[PDB]
Amino acid sequence: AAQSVDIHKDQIIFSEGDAGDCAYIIEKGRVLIYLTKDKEEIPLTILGEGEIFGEMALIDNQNRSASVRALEDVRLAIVTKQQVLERVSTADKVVQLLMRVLLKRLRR
Amino acid sequence: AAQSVDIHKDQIIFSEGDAGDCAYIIEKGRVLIYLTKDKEEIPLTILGEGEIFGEMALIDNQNRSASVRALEDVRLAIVTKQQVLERVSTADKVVQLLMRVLLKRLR
Repeated sequence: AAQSVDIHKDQIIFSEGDAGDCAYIIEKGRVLIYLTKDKEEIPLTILGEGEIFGEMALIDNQNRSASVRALEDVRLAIVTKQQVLERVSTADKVVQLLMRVLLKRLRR
Repeated sequence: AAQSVDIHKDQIIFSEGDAGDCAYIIEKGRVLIYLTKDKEEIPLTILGEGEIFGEMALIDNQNRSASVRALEDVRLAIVTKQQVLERVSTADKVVQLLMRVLLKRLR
């Protein structure tokens, strides 16, 4: 059962270093991917509706490489490891094979 | 129109260094992925029916990182950038987004 959550403007959705198991697809609003060094916000990217972030938690098994803050109220679809497996297994044969070898290459 | 090609036993399908625009799915036979150093064949992998290789040509169009020889008569399905785009565009939303970030990261 796919799930969604609301997060309010200016909330940090997650931070550089956090453990994470899931990715997020933006259904509403916008987020800023940023790092921080020195006590200084260094922005990388702004993402809006239809876009995914947090994806490396679904692939590898490390921590968040960047922090993400909501620039406005957001509604996020939670993508889990289980859902990925399920969707990939129902997908087109060629798309399957491609995802599977691309996923392997990205792992390392 | 999807296309296939027959490659005879011992034909080099492509080589380390070649420009390439497509990937292949093996419908028949087997192929050896190899490198060569000092005129010495160093085998990596044997691939057979149902498997894909050459996939990086669909990602970045830099040259082949390994050579591939048919060990026996093969039939390969040609996978083009256009076909991938078409299938990706009909696919599940989550599968779409995922493909798209794999392509982004592996360039």
